[PDB]
This record gives sequence, C-alpha cells and structure tokens, in this order.
Amino acid sequence: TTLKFAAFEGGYGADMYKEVVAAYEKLNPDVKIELTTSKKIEDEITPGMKAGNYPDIVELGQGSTSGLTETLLKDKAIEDVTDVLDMKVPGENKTVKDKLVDGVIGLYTNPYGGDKTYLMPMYYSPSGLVYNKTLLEQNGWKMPTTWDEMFKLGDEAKAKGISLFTYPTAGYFDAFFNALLADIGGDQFYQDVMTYKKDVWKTDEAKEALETTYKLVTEYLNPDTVGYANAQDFTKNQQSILDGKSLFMPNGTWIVNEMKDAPRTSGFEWGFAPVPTVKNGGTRYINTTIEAVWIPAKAKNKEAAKKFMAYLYSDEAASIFAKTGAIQPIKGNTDDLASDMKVFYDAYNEDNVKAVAGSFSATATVEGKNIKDDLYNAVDSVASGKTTLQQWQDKLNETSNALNAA
Ligand SMILES: CC(=O)N[C@@H]1[C@@H](O[C@@H]2O[C@H](CO)[C@H](O)[C@H](O)[C@H]2O[C@@H]2O[C@@H](C)[C@@H](O)[C@@H](O)[C@@H]2O)[C@H](O)[C@@H](CO)O[C@@H]1O
Repeated sequence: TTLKFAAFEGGYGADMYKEVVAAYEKLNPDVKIELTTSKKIEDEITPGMKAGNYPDIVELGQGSTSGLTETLLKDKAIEDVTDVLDMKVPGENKTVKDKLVDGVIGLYTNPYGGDKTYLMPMYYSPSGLVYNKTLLEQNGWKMPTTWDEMFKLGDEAKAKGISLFTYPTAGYFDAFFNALLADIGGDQFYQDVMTYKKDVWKTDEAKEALETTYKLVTEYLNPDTVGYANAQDFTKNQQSILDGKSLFMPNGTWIVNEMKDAPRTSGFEWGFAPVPTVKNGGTRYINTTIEAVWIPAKAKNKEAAKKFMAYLYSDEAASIFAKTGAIQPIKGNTDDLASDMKVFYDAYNEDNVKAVAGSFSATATVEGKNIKDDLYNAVDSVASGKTTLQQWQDKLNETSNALNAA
C-alpha cells in the first residue's frame, strides 16, 4: 500500500514529518508513504485535486491564507474520521481517544458541530503574547493582566522608542480573538460568536473586543507591521521582538524553533503570557492552538491513511515531533518538558488562567462572504486606516447574520 501524505511546513519544521514517516515505515513494512511537505501545500495539492489525484491524508489546519481546509469542509469533501478515535494506535494497544488530552475534541475538530469528527487534532501549543522577558524586567515593567495596564505600558514604552505591539500575520488573531472574546463575554458568548448567533456582533461584549483591538492596532502598533504581515515577511515582525523594537506579539510555541537561527538582544529570554482581559479579577484564557490532520473524501486509501493517522498519537511519533517543540495532544506529553518550552506551558499554572479553543462553525457558507476575512484579515485594513471601527462591526454583523440565515 502506497499512501500520499501532504503536510504543511510551519515553524516546527518539516524534518519531523520525514522522521515520523520513516518511523512508521519501519514499524509497518507493508506501507510506503510519499511525503510532500511545503510552506505552500495548498498550491501543491490543489491542481492534483481538481485533476482527480487526491492525497490520502493531509496535515493542514484551519487558518491558512488559501483556506483550503475550510473550503473542502464547505464542499463536504473531508472524510468522517470519527472512527479514528476508536482505532488501535499502531505500535501500542491503546485507542486514540484513550490517549487524547481533555479539551481538544470540540468545534475545531467537529466543524459542523455534532458528534462527528472531521479534523483530528495536531500539536498542542499554547498561544497568547510572546515577548522578551529580560527587556520587560530591565525597564521595571510587569506583565499586564488588563488592557488598561497594557496601554499604560504602551505609553511608557512609547516614550522609550518601543512600539507596544506587532503581529506576524493578521491570521494570528484567531488565537488572540479566541482569548479576548472569551475574556470579555465568557464561554457561552464565545460559542455564540463561533456559531453566528444573530446580532452577536452588536452586543456590548463583541463591541468591546473590537474597540480594544482597534485601539491596539491603530495607536500602539509597530509601524512596519502591516507591510510585513504576509507569508513571506511575517518573521520580520517577529524579529522586532528579538530586537527590542516591539514588546508583544500574539504567537505560539513554534516561535522558538522558527527563530532558532536569529540574532537577538543580549540576555534575551523568551517570555509568554495570556492575552490581558478587560476587568480586574477576570479569567484570562490561553488558546490551545492545534492544527489538523484529515483525509479527503476522494482519497483512494482511506483505511491505510486512518491507520497511519492513528500512529501520529503514538509515543514514538510524539517523541519525534517534540524535538522542535511540537507537542502532540496526548496525555503526559507535557511531563518532562524541554526547558525552552517551560515558560510557555507554565502560564497554565497562573491563578485564574484557563484554556480556550475552537474555530468558526462550518455548518453554513455564503458566496462572496468570509467571516475569517472580516474578523482576522480586516485587522490589516483597520491598522492601515482603511476601515473604521463602525465599519468593522457592521461588516462582521452583516456576514455573521448572513451565515446565520443559511
Ligand atoms: C505565516 C505562517 O505560515 N505561519 C505558520 C503558522 O500559521 C499561522 O498560525 C497562526 C496561529 O495563530 C494563525 O492560524 C495564522 O493564521 C497562521 O498563518 C496562516 O498560515 C499559513 C498557511 C499562511 O498562509 C499564512 O499567510 C496564514 O496567515 C503555524 O501555526 C506555525 C506552526 O506550524 O508555523 C508557521 O509559523
């Protein structure tokens, strides 16, 4: 059996997929895997798909620029892999679900919101705000827990010639908004946004999420941010953190390996912290950032791909992924963490800090509309002065209500 496997090359690198594929072929001598890894995995497989040649299994989460996963989800072109949760992990005698940590099978994995899983969870990386711990301590600053403190810090930093905030690409606001929305309104309000409850963007809580972000990207943003907020130059904005020209950026644990070969200010130490909330004593949420592994409905070897998918939750697979910081969402995989990951996961141990996860529902779609463009990509426009706060809200409410109608 020959499996065609396409995987996204992100901050964790592609060598881990080469080694994992090699390790599966050593365990399972009857399976050969043709692995394709690429930073542009959409452009690789989409021509073959529209020509009839589909890969058997794809590693690509929600949130890409092309939105390939969401598109195939809209065309009902992604195989139901709920039975993968019950499969025996190759090399072991445990089921996939026996090994999964809590709070990783949800709206992201069940984009139609039922009991059917279509995107199996990949990785397990906390997202929040990444900064230089040493730079903050050198200036006598403490990590803000509220946005009032965050903007007062922005003023203090601005007086020293340091921008408060930057971001790699606008897409990185999926984790940011997941935290900020849940911080302000709570869990039910969060699910309501993700599932397009009518007029949810007209609520005071959704307006406050937009006002806070509007103030951030229009008054406390590194001036070079939007010009570099693309797939080719996103690391430039990330470098401004290592250079000390920007304090904070929304990011996840892949940043450590992704910026492994980069210069940085003397004494640089990674800092990690939840996005601040708006109210004293409010819960702060860290985003469980996962990507997805999935099988197209047109795949020709679904059964062999499912068995290989189960192997991605094995101890062997987890130890290979872990070398670059990619922590598979299996139990105990945060025990015995590498030192460079401790600052990130230790944020879960802070008082009144919990987890948030999920993405937008795929149960409805409207031609010409894209809620992820209206919420995430619209930051670039808002930061550029092309979109007012009222225009931002009106667009989100219109798109969300339209999606509600379907
Ligand atoms: C620029 C890039 O590819 N970065 C990836 C990173 O993808 C981003 O992950 C964050 C998580 O908050 C957001 O989902 C963001 O939208 C992602 O960026 C998109 O992904 C790719 C496909 C690209 O088209 C971008 O233009 C999009 O903005 C990965 O999470 C990370 C780990 O694999 O590696 C890279 O850094």
